[PDB]
Amino acid sequence: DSEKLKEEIGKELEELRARLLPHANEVSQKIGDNLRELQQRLEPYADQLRTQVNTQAEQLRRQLTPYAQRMERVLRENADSLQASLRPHADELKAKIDQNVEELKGRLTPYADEFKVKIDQTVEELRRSLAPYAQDTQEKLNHQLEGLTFQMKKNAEELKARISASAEELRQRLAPLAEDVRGNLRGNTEGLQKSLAELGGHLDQQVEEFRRRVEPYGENFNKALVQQMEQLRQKLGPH
Amino acid sequence: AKDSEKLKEEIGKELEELRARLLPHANEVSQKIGDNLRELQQRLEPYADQLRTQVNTQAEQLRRQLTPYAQRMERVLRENADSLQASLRPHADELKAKIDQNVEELKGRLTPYADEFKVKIDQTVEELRRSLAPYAQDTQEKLNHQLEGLTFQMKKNAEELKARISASAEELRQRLAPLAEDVRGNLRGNTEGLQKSLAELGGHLDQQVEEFRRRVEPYGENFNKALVQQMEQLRQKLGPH
Repeated sequence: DSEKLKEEIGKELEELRARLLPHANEVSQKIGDNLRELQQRLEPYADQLRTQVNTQAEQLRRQLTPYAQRMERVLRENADSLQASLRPHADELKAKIDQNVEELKGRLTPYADEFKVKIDQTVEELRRSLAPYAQDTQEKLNHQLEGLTFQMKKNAEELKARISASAEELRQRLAPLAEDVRGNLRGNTEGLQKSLAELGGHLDQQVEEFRRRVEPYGENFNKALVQQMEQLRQKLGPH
Repeated sequence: AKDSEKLKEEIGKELEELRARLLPHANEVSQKIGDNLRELQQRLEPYADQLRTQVNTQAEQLRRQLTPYAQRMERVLRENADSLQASLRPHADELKAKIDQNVEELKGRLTPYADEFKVKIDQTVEELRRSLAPYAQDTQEKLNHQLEGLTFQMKKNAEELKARISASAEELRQRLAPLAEDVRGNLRGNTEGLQKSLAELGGHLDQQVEEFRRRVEPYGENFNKALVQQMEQLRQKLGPH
């Protein structure tokens, strides 16, 4: 089948060779000549195929390379544009932390001041109710009551000071969170996103620390003033 | 030591004197102080209560005022990511399209050479037949058949060259297309990410194009070699030994 149709090729070639046998040298020479002519004919095309491989591969690069170049440029321009768009909001956050901590402070300190008013009102009434019992030694009564007014008001001033010092600690704890976000405008989008996704949580933790610390103050000082007045009652009253 | 007791008795010396004056009324005075202490509590209470409330209300207001900044910055960041994706997508789509279009242009400019080899084979074999015919008289049919067989074997090598050029242009296409696909997949949701694929893109295109160029460059000479060996085989078979 397949082996027989290979023998036929050999057989026929052997027969052609047998016919050409008396001219084997001439025939070998004519084949050698045609082989050189083949090489000469194929040569410019074999050479140009190699050149065209290099020319085409080069053309394909010159055509495709501008796309990566254009996309690299869009990416850089965008990163600049993003930074320019984000910076104003990052500066406004930093500014609002400071402005809102002062507003918080300013809405809390009036209470400490109002305590000073209620101390004055109460001591003046105490003086009026104690005056009939010390009509000749009113100087001593006044001095002792002025002394009490001072001691009581010093507690109201301490409340105001502790509120202010705690609002300031809150400011010094919130400001770095705004700096961290601002520092990440320069750098990776992931770093910026992590600081932005975590910002709210970190603000809460710090605000909660302030609220936890300042919340007891009002009741604490109310009891302090009461102790002061109760101390006077026990000192001046019966044994 | 123990002189704190001495110091404590010096400070309240005037208070001891005020007490000595109030002594006959100690009960009345204690009562009037107790009354004022209740009035004090009553007066301080709403402010002490409101201070506690306001601490909570203000701390909450600070939180609500600062939160929109992280929210606005997240919005600027997403609007930008949308804008970047919309700016990059046209170029990303055009790169994908040009890879395919330019690989076909490349293929179509290289295959004509293998076809031209088929022309040069025909010309050469026809000349070989003309130069061998005087020696094979009454045997032209054996000569022609053997030369047709040689023409076929030689042209099958030219057709293999055309096939290898096409298969290599296709390997180049299958190596360049994923680079465009990878970029096209990183346009949004991954920036670390897209920044890496974009910065590396040009370099990766070059490496693949160079691999094609390096593989296909020897082909022409290799095939030329093969045709020569075929004609040399005929010379050795038909010649003296």
